[PDB]
Amino acid sequence: NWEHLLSLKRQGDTAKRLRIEQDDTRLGFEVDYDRIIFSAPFRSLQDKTQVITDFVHTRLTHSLEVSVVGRSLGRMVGKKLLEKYPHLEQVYGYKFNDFGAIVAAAALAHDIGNPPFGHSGEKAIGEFFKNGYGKRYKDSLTAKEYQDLIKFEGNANGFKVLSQSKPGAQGGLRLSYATLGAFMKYPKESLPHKPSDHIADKKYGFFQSERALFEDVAQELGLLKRSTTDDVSWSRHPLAYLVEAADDICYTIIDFEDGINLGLIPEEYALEYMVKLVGQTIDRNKYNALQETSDRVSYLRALAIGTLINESVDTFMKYEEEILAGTFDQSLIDKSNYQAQITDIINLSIERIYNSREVIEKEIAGYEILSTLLEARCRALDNNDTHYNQLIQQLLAPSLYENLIQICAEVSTMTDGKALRNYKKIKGLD
Amino acid sequence: NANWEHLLSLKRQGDTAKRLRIEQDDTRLGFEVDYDRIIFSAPFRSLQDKTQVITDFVHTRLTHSLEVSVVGRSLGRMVGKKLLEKYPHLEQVYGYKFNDFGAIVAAAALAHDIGNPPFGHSGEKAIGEFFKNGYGKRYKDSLTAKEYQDLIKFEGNANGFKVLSQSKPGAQGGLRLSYATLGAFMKYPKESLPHKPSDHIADKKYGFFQSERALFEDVAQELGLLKRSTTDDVSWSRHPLAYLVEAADDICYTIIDFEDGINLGLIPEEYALEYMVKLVGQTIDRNKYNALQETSDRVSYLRALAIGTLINESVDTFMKYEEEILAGTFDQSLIDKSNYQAQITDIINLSIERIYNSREVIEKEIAGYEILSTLLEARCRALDNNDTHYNQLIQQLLAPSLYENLIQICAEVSTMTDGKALRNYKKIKGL
Ligand SMILES: [Mn+2]
Ligand SMILES: [Mn+2]
Repeated sequence: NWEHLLSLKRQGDTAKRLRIEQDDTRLGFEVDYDRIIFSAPFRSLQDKTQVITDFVHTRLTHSLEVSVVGRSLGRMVGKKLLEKYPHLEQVYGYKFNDFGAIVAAAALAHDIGNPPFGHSGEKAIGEFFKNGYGKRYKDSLTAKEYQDLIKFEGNANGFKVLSQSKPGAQGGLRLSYATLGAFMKYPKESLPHKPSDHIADKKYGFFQSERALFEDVAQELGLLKRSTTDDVSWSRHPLAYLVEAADDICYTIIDFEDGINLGLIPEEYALEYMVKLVGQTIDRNKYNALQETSDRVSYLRALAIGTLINESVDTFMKYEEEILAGTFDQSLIDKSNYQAQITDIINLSIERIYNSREVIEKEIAGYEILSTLLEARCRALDNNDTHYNQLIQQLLAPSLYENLIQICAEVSTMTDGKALRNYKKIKGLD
Repeated sequence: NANWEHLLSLKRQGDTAKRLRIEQDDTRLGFEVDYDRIIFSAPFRSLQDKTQVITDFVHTRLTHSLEVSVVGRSLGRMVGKKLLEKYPHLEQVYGYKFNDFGAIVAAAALAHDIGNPPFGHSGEKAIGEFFKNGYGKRYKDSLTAKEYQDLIKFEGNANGFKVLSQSKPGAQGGLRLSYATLGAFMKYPKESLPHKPSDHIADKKYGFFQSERALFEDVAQELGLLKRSTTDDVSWSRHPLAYLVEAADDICYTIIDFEDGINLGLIPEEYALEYMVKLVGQTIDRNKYNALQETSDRVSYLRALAIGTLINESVDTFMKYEEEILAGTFDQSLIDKSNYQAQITDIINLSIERIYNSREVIEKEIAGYEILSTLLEARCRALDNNDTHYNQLIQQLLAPSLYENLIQICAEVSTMTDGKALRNYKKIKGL
């Protein structure tokens, strides 16, 4: 039921929270958004770079733009869901802005747990425990606990960041269970690894240390079981599809916009790649009167995102029943009529942005930086008596699995600067 | 009308007797020795640390000068062989050989950038701006109209001529290049005034400072260059070989600026074949081109071919208008008559839009104005009050007739490496 998928429950609650009795000015889904804005992990995205270190393409702005596109998807789908299921409003008190707030909040947080240097940074963490120093702990861990480490996922670390208990602060940000369900693109544990080619099975979404929490979330939401073994898996909260579409749309279109502004993509290619996405709404005469490259391409970007938002709303509603029953197999953007153009855009970005010498140089440097910090923390964990390892603990961080996963969580959330600075000190270089 | 027997003079400054070509040792031929004198000279060596517009560390003025001198040697060899067919007595009676023309063009071309200030034509303009509106405006009423014009329109070509010929104690005549080489060096045989008397390319700039006028008068008289004016404002018709030095330079900066910009990313690689297909298609091996897997290899194949095409045509243009050049009645450059002027123009235009107006280049030239002004001001203030403790410090640091002093300060600031210039500038400024 959509009634259960829209849970306002917060972790530790002993009583049901009913939608009809909420204060409109203090609606739990919108409180969630505010809690994220003011959280220290979201603020740290100011000093985190998406791919190009130009200092004006942060992960903060990306997260903001994804949440704006999310609220728009949530509002429009919300309005149509309330027309399809009128009891949801007339009896339970839901409003279309509710679905915008849930999608907006989970999208705002989607990037929050990811390590620096993108996918290279996840792979360096994993390689540290698969083949580097962290190999030694394998025999002291369960198969799923070790799999958390060798296949470290920033999505799962995001879930940990949002919900981690600390003294005086149990339950992290304590977001609504609907918001956490809309956050979880991959509602499975680290094993079994990729049991199918379903998008929800391409990674996993929570570490073992958050397993008990997501169990409580999935039971409250009423997510459909995808496993009846001790390897737990569930079908995605419907709104998670909208969070994913917001991110899909922004990375595809805005990465391209960035590449052109940066010079990595010749501006001559702008209209060729965008014409199908914008061709019926573009005011060509206004496009030609624009005098700056950055204005022409942001005009194209707004047209394309508009096109892809309207279509994604319509794809969600064409497949809503399948999504509610956990039988939908793809992403919304996979069903797009512009799939081929989207793929050409993404491939051009891989060729001209992600495989440029500057980006490659950053990732190679990232591997050493993270590998160094992980070894410094893990040796300090093994022999915490020596003077050097007392110092290492005071500089970076003032059960074995709980310890190792916390070290990954902490190295992962370090800003680009502090990582490079602490790495520089450990290696002596300035 | 000029005579090829006098235009090929082996005279060096101060010579008391004539140098006949027949009497030369071919192992120590005057024109070839000119090339070595340049290679080994301090001003040429300093081009190692003098960057062009782009500072990739592998785009130097030494490489440009080298490649211009190579293309120049080819131009002069091929024209030289055709000139000896037309005028056989030059070999039968005077003993000239076609490699002589190759050597003259090659030595003049090699030296053509030797006197330019750093930072391009922006460097020249920073110096002029200094004397036109900066601290150096104060000298206007103590200089002649033409001494002041030398300064406010300071010209790297004219500074070049000074570098090659400047007398010093124990070194009369500078490098003492052959007069034929000095004649081919001089793309603009005129004084600083009058400014742009005509639209001829030879009238666009000027070629020698007042301090060097008497010197070029000697060169022009010996070569027998044709007097283009006798109004007390001296100018001559260009030595014919000067058109080839110019053509070699024109060819290289047109094609190799394009290549460089493609390699640096500033010009999409697609434009390479698009602007160059007319210039290469009669000579390109398509099979070879489509096998080359690296962009740098493809565009340098195209560049080698485009340059070959333009050398061959430039030789033809010279030989066609040879009699008009000898009469001083040829009004254009060799490249202005090329049948690829449409293609050359589009190349030059794209290079300007994507390279010369790129943000990196604009930035380097703006900082150059500040670096050159600061050095010129420290030098001129030290000249004006040599008595203060500071100006005596400045004198020990930067340099251990009023017009001669000012032009020498200009020559010295202009010939500084980018390293010494920036380091000395930073020192003056406390950085
Ligand atoms: Mn994202
Ligand atoms: Mn040149």
